[PDB]
Amino acid sequence: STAGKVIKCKAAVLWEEKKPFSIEEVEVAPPKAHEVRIKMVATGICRSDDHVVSGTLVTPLPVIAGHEAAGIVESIGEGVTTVRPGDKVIPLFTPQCGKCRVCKHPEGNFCLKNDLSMPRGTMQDGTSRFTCRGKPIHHFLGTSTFSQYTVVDEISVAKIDAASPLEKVCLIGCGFSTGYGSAVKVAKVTQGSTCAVFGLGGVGLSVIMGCKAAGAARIIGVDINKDKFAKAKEVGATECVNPQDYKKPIQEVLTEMSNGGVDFSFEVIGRLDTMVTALSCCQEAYGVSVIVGVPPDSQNLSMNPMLLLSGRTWKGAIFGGFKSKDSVPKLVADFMAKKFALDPLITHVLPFEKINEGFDLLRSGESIRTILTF
Amino acid sequence: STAGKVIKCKAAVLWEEKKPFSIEEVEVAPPKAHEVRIKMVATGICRSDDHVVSGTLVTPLPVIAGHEAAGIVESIGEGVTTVRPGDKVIPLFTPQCGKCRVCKHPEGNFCLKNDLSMPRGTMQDGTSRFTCRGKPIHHFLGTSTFSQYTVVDEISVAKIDAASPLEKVCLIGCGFSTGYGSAVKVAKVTQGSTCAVFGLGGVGLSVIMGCKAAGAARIIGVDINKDKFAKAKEVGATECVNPQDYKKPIQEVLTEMSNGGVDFSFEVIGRLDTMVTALSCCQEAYGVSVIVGVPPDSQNLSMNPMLLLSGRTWKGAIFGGFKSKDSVPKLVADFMAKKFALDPLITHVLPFEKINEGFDLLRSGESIRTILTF
Ligand SMILES: NC(=O)C1=CN([C@@H]2O[C@H](COP(=O)(O)OP(=O)(O)OC[C@H]3O[C@@H](n4cnc5c(N)ncnc54)[C@H](O)[C@@H]3O)[C@@H](O)[C@H]2O)C=CC1
Ligand SMILES: NC(=O)C1=CN([C@@H]2O[C@H](COP(=O)(O)OP(=O)(O)OC[C@H]3O[C@@H](n4cnc5c(N)ncnc54)[C@H](O)[C@@H]3O)[C@@H](O)[C@H]2O)C=CC1
Ligand SMILES: Cc1ccc(CO)cc1
Ligand SMILES: Cc1ccc(CO)cc1
Ligand SMILES: [Zn+2]
Ligand SMILES: [Zn+2]
Ligand SMILES: [Zn+2]
Ligand SMILES: [Zn+2]
Repeated sequence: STAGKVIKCKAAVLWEEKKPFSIEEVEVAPPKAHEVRIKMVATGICRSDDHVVSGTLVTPLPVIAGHEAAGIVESIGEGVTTVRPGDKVIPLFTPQCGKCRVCKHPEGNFCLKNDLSMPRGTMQDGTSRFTCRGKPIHHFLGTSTFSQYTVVDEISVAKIDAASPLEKVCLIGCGFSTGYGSAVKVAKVTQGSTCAVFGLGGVGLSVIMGCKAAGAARIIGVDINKDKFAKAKEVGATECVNPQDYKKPIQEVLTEMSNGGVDFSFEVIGRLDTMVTALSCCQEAYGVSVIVGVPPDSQNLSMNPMLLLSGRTWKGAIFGGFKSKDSVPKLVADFMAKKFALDPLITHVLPFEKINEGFDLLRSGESIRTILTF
Repeated sequence: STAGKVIKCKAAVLWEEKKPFSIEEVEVAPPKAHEVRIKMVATGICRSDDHVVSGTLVTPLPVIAGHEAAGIVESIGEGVTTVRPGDKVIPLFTPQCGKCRVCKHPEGNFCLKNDLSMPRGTMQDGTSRFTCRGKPIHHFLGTSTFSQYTVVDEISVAKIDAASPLEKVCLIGCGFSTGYGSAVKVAKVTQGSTCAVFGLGGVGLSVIMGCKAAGAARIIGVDINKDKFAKAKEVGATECVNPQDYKKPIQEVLTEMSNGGVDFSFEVIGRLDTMVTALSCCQEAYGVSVIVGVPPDSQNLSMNPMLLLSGRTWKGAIFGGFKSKDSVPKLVADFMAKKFALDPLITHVLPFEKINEGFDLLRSGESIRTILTF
């Protein structure tokens, strides 16, 4: 009944940095060729959405943010082949065009059609499908999931299991798949190893889950907020350390605890200092350190390259290293088969209209993931 | 006949930074338990020896430098089981104790008994075997090969093929093995890949040899000294570029030449700027960059961690990642079986007492490796 029509709906518009979202009426254009219009069912609040509000992550404003979500296809544009109206879908903040040199590489997942390197905040055709107060509103990572309806390019959506519980599997759209893959795919954590995970929010907890699945013997969670430790242990942390409790720098503490450095370290915060600390705490000859945290816009870190010359490996990754459109349906199939759990990441559930309370819960330290329901 | 006796011989002593080597009469103590005294046959001049003169590489002075060598065991201390008098041997500037967590790890080669991380310039027991007019002279990297005789710890020497030509296989003690391993073991260059090699000295030429052996399709050599290009192309470079020829940064030139970044890059100079340039020029989703060059003492580089979050891998290694005592004999056996060539690296052969002429040749840019012969 809305097919081929402009939809008027509620969305959370960010007009300026460091301001609350404005819940207001937007107009959502119908999909053009190779585009898909999705009725949102559930969206998580990721720290990367908050980085947009803070200006730590730069993307054009005004914007509809939100990138961790699940919904049901309302309609398809001409030429769409991979989803149909009524399908359950997760939007892909990292697309999979299937055509570019990265998509064709066996170990690449950062498709060259992404809007993350040089954000334009548009559809692939350089235009917006959102109007508010008669003005065009930017898209966010090709997703924009803080709206009752969104329009995505076909390369930025995956069809999932028709019986999927969308109020859980939204997390497969970002935080779970990012942390889990950071361990199983990017670091390739080995059986019997010692891991260190810096940051025990939803992504860091998912890194722990992946380290445990990979059979790590020791998983040391590190967080300045000791209220994060109990859940970190529930999902597999063998020990938790608060840097604030020690006189020595934490890389020194972790190097001692692991009898000369950890096998695998993960930076899951987004601070330059912890990126260098996490590198430093992995064993100097054969340690691996993964950057998962999104750093503050345009800022460089400083480091001593003797950290690498001894033998360390340093790497980072988007979305866990997963090829998004191949991986997300498989991840949902595994979730349905109970190969991993998402409920440990969900601490709060709120209606969409309470999005600003959801951001307050994240900022205060109280939540892991809040799931917003439409 | 000299077993158990002090040996009076000539060595090249570095008394002061930025001064010529001084040929001195030194006394070489007989080897103590688990020590081996070696008569030198040939030693290469590596840019790392020059980094001691320049103060780039800090080690206690006065010192007998030299680390890339081959010779014949003159005598063994109590308990030595791995070499006998008369054996051909290569000193190992990276030891292999076989007992530390690194030596037991399948990948690691930076044995914890090394004198590279915080140089002391001694034997394992904390003393020196060298005196000059009553004054103790420091060891360098547990090798000290700029001497007619040296004493090394048993963990810092490998027995090699009795038939091997010492005037060639001395390069297995450092520059050949470093560059070749960096490519074949550390980076794991793949068939049909595009590689970029920064620095076309003996170590960079050995990285090109390794890239070619691994079946790279394109090997781009980068050097500010265009006299290095002919020999780079002889050992497998498909193209050479001089950053001084271009009115834009070489990382942009190489990204354009490689249609959006190279598979594998190697920094084989020892400059912080080229370390970052080399990382940048590898493809942002799946590229790998290896630091080989020794950085200037205590200096940090600056870099944008978004270079790694996209998917790059950054690593470094000592001695090409080879477990020294295991690998050296097998590299020499491979040379004897014509699996690789060393003559392309050797531009000059001088007697030992002409060491300062050999360093002048390196500094002028004329030579790749000068071999000093005894
Ligand atoms: N690479 C990617 O594809 C993805 C990256 N990210 C990023 O991952 C990071 C984590 O995201 P969430 O888990 O949602 O965030 P979060 O804010 O829930 O978790 C971060 C944790 O770090 C802790 N923390 C803050 N400063 C600390 C310090 N100095 N030392 C130790 N712990 C510290 C906090 O107390 C918090 O528990 C963020 O930077 C986010 O932007 C999120 C998902 C995808
Ligand atoms: N990681 C390890 O185990 C080892 C490290 N090293 C290091 O590897 C490096 C190379 O050693 P060699 O091959 O013996 O030295 P080399 O001096 O023969 O070769 C270096 C080359 O870099 C080029 N160069 C200098 N500045 C440049 C610039 N700005 N841009 C591009 N090219 C530049 C020079 O013209 C020269 O050909 C040194 O830093 C040495 O200390 C050497 C062997 C062991
Ligand atoms: C660079 C970057 C931006 C946003 C996200 C989504 O969490 C990931 C990575
Ligand atoms: C750090 C370092 C010092 C010396 C050598 C020998 O070429 C390699 C690496
Ligand atoms: Zn693609
Ligand atoms: Zn996210
Ligand atoms: Zn060397
Ligand atoms: Zn060892």
